[PDB]
Amino acid sequence: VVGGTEAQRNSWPSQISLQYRSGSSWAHTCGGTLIRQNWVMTAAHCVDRELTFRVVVGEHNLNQNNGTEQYVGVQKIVVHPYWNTDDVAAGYDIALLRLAQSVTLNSYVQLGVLPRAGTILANNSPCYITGWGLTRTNGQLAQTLQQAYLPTVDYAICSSSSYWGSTVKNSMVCAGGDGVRSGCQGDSGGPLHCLVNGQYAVHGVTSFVSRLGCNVTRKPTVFTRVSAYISWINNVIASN
Ligand code: NA
Repeated sequence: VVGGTEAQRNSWPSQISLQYRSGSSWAHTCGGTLIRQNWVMTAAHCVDRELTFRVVVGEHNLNQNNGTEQYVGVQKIVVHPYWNTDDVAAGYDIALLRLAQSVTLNSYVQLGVLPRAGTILANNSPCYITGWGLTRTNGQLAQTLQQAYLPTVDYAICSSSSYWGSTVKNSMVCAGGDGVRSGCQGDSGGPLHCLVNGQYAVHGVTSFVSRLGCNVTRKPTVFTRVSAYISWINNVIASN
């Protein structure tokens, strides 16, 4: 997250860190959202590589013991069947991870609530992106979980020529684009939390930013629109 602030450690208890085994250690690669005690929602592109993955819930500082973490292996990966790694702009950038164990819920570990199917945010709706991704274009991962306020940019604007044009689809949500605050590498897969009727819900799964940089004016961060995938999510969970 470029232009973020440190999150309070109990603000975003559905946020997870998706990590891969790297030699004798683990490395953060993506975010995700805990949606059941044994299921995480992330981006498909985050699990393209043939790596050994784990999820960390209750994480705040990637580099220090928080005293709240639970570490769990990923047992099964279900990528959306229409995902094409050659074509992030086509959409379908969503995957579900079944965890090897069910995590225990507490103030640091909670299920993300998802929007009702079909919900579309009004332009300029209030949302926060969260994650441990790069804090500058071509920078380094955050240590501590970051948040940035990224109001939505509706489809009509986002898909206009000076924004993303044809690359953004109605199955996506755009947010930000002010040139200061954005998602960045390492935030992919994590949530966009939007305040609706008094309650934050996870409306987006971070999918992509510009190839020209993270915080680029009129290139808002692009998210998979969770409300387009409710039936898919429920079908996967019911059949696994
Ligand atoms: Na930690």
